[PDB]
Amino acid sequence: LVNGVVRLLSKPWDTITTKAPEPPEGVKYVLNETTNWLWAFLAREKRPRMCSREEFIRKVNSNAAQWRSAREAVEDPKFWEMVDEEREAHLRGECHTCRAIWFMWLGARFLEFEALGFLNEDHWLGRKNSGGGVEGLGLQKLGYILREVGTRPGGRIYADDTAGWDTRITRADLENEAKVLELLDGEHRRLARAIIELTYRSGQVVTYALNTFTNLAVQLVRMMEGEGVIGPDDVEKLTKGKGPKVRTWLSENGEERLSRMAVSGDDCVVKPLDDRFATSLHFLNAMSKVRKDIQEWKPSTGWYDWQQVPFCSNHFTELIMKDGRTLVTPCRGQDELVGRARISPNVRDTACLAKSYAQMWLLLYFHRRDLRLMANAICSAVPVNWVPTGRTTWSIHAGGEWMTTEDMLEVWNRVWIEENEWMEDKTPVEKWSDVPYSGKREDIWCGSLIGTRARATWAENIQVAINQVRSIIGDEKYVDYMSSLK
Ligand SMILES: [Ca+2]
Ligand SMILES: [Zn+2]
Ligand SMILES: [Zn+2]
Repeated sequence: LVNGVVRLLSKPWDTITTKAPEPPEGVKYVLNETTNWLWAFLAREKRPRMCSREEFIRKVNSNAAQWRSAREAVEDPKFWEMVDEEREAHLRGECHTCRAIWFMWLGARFLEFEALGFLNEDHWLGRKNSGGGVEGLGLQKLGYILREVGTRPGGRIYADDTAGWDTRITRADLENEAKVLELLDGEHRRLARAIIELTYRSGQVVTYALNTFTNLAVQLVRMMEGEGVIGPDDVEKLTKGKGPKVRTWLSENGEERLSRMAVSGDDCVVKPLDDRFATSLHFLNAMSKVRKDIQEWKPSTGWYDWQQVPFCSNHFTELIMKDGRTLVTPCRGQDELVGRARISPNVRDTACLAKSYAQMWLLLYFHRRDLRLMANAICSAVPVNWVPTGRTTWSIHAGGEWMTTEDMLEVWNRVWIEENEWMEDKTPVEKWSDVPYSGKREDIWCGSLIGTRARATWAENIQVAINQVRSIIGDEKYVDYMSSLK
């Protein structure tokens, strides 16, 4: 279905549209070392813990992306009676779950959160703990990280994708992930072991942590090869004496090297010491981590400008505000931005989903002329008192600040200035007119319709369109935000 709100307020946009082989002995050895070093590094400060039923109820109630039959199920105590029976089933080491098909699916989601949730809840893949990870950072934060990684001297910036990542995960990758168990004791260990020994037959949040983990490991190996610690001769069997060299390199260099990566699941950006990384393909290919859209043995190509590197479906740009201060903001093609908002998965939400998109754009894509205007139109056409609901966060696991009834300039201020640790001057912005746009020709390159007549005619007749949507949804309180523009 189409969102009839995002649709009607965008007239100009109407007429647009059996593998992974197990690794060889040498590759298996270096990956073992690497993943041993990396678990130890991730465990150096934090202590694993079990997550409570109270934390789960709380994580279900908040914006976690039939989200609400889960909220009803949790308040049902007969759900927890079942969870108690299956938890007991698997402190033994047995498992048979994982109208009551909904309890069984959700229960499994709790048991897994209880046993392995600490990874995400205590931010084991947050940048501070993992060096190369970015867990918990929204799109306001990521481009600043790309600009740090990009700041490190060396080669080009590489951002290669694995071709179908999830199908390239090997039993060796699974074994290295399962070393988390060694970190745990007692009841926790047994509960986690029941979870893990289920893959062998997660849980998108556990999956994300484990994907990030493994990709971090993969990138460290590729870097090791790039730097000539290992090579083509070590693939089948590691040459004598190189074992200790690999451990020494992990030990003295692992942490600096991690700070030259931004890794989010299967997505990564690496700035190596030099461009030997481009031909460093022997361990990568032997790990089954074959790059997407390029012949197996053809050197990688990277970027010079951190501002054109794609990461998490976006590139990132420096923006200079009227007061001379510089933001770093996400940007992506605008057709895909509107296209997604036009998609509906009930008039209340759709209107409430349309409003989350709008408010998302005002937070993240305010620098795009058409999205600022289109966002204010939506916010003008949807009742002020309607809470934004629905999914707008698409496969990035952090964000959601736009899911408020609070004034969006207030939240813009809190995220871009107050809570921006790359904003030295904390003086607030008082008007939307002082919140910067892209350059005009940049806006156009990323799909702006500005300068065309189809959008000329929408921009000037916008109030007619807003009024039309006010009619359909009906007799409600509406505020006019169109005067924040100009
Ligand atoms: Ca990528
Ligand atoms: Zn079970
Ligand atoms: Zn752009």
